[PDB]
Amino acid sequence: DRVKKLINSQISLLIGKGLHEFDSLRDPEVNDFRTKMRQFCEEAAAHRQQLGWVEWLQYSFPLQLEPSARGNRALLVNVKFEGSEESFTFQVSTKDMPLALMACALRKKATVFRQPLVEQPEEYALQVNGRHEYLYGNYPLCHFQYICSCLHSGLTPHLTMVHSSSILAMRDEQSNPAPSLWSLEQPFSIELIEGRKVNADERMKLVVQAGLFHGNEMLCKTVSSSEVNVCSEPVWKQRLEFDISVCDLPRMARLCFALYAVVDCPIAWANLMLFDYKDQLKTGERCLYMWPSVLLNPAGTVRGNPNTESAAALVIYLPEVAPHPVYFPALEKILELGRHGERGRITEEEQLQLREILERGELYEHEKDLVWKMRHEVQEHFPEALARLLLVTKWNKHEDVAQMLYLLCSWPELPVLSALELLDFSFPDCYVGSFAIKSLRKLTDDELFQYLLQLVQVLKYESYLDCELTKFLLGRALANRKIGHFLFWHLRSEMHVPSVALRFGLIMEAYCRGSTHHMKVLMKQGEALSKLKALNDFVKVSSQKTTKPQTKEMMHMCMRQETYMEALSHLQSPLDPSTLLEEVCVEQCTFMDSKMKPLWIMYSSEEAGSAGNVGIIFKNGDDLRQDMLTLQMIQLMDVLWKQEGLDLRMTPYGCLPTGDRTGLIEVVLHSDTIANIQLNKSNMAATAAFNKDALLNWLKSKNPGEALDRAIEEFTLSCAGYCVATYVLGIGDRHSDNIMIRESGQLFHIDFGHFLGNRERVPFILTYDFVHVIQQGKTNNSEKFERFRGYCERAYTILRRHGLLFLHLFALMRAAGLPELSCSKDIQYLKDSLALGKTEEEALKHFRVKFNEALRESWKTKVN
Ligand SMILES: COc1ncc2cc1NS(=O)(=O)CCN(C)Cc1ccc3c(c1)N2CCO3
Repeated sequence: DRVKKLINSQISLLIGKGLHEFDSLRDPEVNDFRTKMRQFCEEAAAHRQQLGWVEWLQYSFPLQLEPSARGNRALLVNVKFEGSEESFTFQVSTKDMPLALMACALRKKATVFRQPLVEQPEEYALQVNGRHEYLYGNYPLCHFQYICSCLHSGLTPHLTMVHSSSILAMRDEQSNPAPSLWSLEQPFSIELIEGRKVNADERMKLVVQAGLFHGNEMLCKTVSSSEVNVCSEPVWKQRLEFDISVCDLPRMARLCFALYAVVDCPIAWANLMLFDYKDQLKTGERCLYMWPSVLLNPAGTVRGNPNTESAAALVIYLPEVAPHPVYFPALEKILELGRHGERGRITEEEQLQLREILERGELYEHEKDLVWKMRHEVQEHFPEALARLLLVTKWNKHEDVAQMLYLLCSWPELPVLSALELLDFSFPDCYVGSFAIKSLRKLTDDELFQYLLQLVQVLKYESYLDCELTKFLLGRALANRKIGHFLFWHLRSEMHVPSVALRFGLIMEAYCRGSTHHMKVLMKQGEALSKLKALNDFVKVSSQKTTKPQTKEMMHMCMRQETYMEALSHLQSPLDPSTLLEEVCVEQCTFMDSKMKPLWIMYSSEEAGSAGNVGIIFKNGDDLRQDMLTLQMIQLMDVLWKQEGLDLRMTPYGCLPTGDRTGLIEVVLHSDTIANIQLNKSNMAATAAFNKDALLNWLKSKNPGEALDRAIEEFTLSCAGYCVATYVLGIGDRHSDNIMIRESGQLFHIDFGHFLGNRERVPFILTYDFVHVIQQGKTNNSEKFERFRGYCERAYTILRRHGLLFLHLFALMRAAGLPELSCSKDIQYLKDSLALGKTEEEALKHFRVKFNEALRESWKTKVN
C-alpha cells in the first residue's frame, strides 16, 4: 500500500484509462488476465534486476548494427571517460573492435594520470555521447550504425568510456519497488429473442442475418430471421437452426450477427465465440451490444460495444445441449481420434501432380481432395506447404480437424516467413496460432522490431484476452527496452478506439508491472505530448486571428512558461528512445501554414554536440498510420537491399502515431523541398539561368569542388531507391512539395496519404529535373542515365525475391483498418507491381517496359 496505490494511479494516467474501470466490469476473463499477466511480468522484472552488466546493456541499449553485419579504412575517434572534460582523439581502423579502442583509451589515460590502472578493457562499454546508445561486443567498428553514419557524413565519432560499476548503478536505480461435445449430434440452433435501441426508417422491416464462421470461412450457410416491422424494441422470439451438428463446431467457432433494414440498409453487427476462454460451450441468455455498420463481419471483434447507453442490442438464447457443462475436448482426446487414419499410397504420376500444386494459390476441388489425401506426404516432404493443407482441411468436420491437429503436433518448426503467413485471420485455429508463435520464437530482436507493427495488428484478430501472442510480445518487450518502448506506443495510440481499448489497456498495465522505471520514462513522454497538444490548439486559434510572426512570438511565450519548459525538456524521444531531447530551442520552434498548423520543435544537447541537434514535428488533426506503414516498408526495402550489398542512401525517417489523430515525425535537418529549391529565388548561391539548372546549382552551392560528384552519386542512388519504392507501393500524388533533398544530395519522399494506387494503377514515374542532375547537367549522358536504370533494375529484382514477405506483412496490416488497405483488391496492386505470378526474366521485361514508358512521358517535358 501507498507505493502500490501511487503506481496504480500512474498506470491509469499513462494508459489513459483508470484501472478501476477494469474492476467495474466484474469480468472473470479480465480478472484472470490481470492476475496471470501481472505474475508473468513481475517474474520478468525479477529476472532483469539480476542480469549481468553486459546482459543489462543488451536489455537497455540493444546493439544498432548494419543490416550486412547481422547474423581496411582509417578512422578518427574521440573518446572521453565518464564525467571528464578531458578527451583523447586517436586513429583506429574500421576493422578494429570496441575492445581495441578501449584498451587504447586506457593506455592513453594511464600515461596522462601517471599510473598503471587497475581496470582492464573488458570492464567498460562505449556510450555514444549524449545518446542512449552503446558500442560493445566482438563486432568491427564499421558494423555499428553510429560509426557507419559518421563515415558517410565525414563526422568524428564521439564516445564515452563507461565502467561496469556505472552500468550496474543504472540497473540498480531502475529497479521495480521492493515487494462430451463429440456425442452431441443435434443441429446447432439459437433463439433470436429481441432487439433494443434500434434506429431505422419506419417504412422498412428489420432482418437479422446470422452465420457460423471459423475465421472468414463459413461453417455452413447463413440463416435469416423473418421480416418484422421497424421499431425501437423489435421482438422475434424465433429458432434459428444451422446445418452443422453441435459435435462438429470447431474450438474457434464464432457466431456472427447483422441487423439490417429492407424495403438493403445495414444497421448493426455483433459476434461472439461459441466456447468461452475456459473451453466451456456457452449456454443461457446473451445480450449483444452491437457495433454500427458502415453484410456479415466475421473478422470483427467478439466483444460487445462498450457504449451500452446508445448501442442497438440483440438479445439471444444459447440452448442447454446437455444437463452438465460441456467443454471442448482436451489435446489428448483430439490426438487419440486423429492418430487413426490411412496414408496416401498413390501412383508416381499423381505424386508429380501433388509436387506441382504444393510448389505452385487457389486450387480446384479435385486438387483439394488430392492434397488432403496426401497430407502425410505434405508433413514428411513438403512441411513448408502446411498453410495450403490447413486451407483444404474441413474445419466443419471434427474428425478431419482431429486428423489435421495430430499432424500439426508432430510438424517440424517452420521458417519465420511461413510462420507470419499462419498469423493471418485465414488460419483461426488456436493450435495453429500456438504453432505459428512457436516457429516465431527464433525471431531476432531486429526482425521482431521490423515486424512489431504487424504483430500488434494481429492482436485485433484474437478471440481471447489471454493468448500466446500477448505472452510472446510481453516477454520480448520485457527482455528488450526498445521493443517495450514501441509496443507501448503502438498500443497507446489506439486507446481512443473502443474495440481495442480493453485488450490494449490490459497489455500496457501488465507491461508497467514489469517495468516501473520505464512507466515513469513513458509518463515523461506523455506529459510532453499533452503540452504539445495544448500548444498546437493555441496555434490553430491564434493563426486565424493574427499574422504568422505574431502567432510565432506567442507560441514562444507560451513555451517559455515553467510548466512547458519542464514538460518539454529532458526526455527520450517517442520516435527513437536512443535519442535524448534535451534542451528545447524555443527560438528555433515554429509551425507550418497548413490547415492543422503542425509544430516544428527543436532540441539541443551540450553532451551530444552536433548529434544532439534534433527536431520533432507534432501533428494533431492528421492521421499518420499510413505514413508510418509506408516508411516502415521503405526501411524494410533499405535493409533488404543492404543485405545484397546495395546501399541506395534512403531516408526512412521516424513517424509515430501517439494518440487520436496525433503523432510525431522526425525532422530531417539540412533538407529542402524540390518546390522551394525550384522557386529559383534571386540573390541566392543557386539562382539559375534555366529553371532546370536550379537543383544542380543548389547541390553545387552545398557541395563545393570535389564534393559535387559524391552529391550527384547520392542523388542517383536515392532517386533509384525512391523510384522503385514509390512504384512497388503505388505512391501517388507526387509533386515538388512532397519530394525533398538533403544537402548531401539524397532525395527522399514525404506525405504518404495515398498508396497502392489510390483506385487506379500508378505508372512508373521519371522527372526531367532529376534526369538532368543524374546526367551531371548534360543533355546526353547515357553512361550516367543507364547506370541509374541498372540501380532501379537491381533494386526491383531484390524486392521481388522477398515478394512473399511484403505480401504476408501487408495481409497482416488489413487488421489495422486503413481506408486504403481494406480488401484483397488493395493487395492485388502489390501482387502486380512485384509481378509475382511470373519468372525473373518475364518480370524484368515488364519492369523495363514500365520504366521505358516512364522515359517517354519524361521526354514530353525535355522536348520543350
Ligand atoms: C506527413 O507530413 C510530413 N511528413 C514528413 C515531413 C513533414 C511533414 N509535415 S510538415 O512538417 O507539415 C512539412 C514540413 N516541410 C517544411 C518540409 C519538411 C522538412 C523536413 C522534414 C519533413 C518535411 N518531413 C519529415 C522529415 O523532415
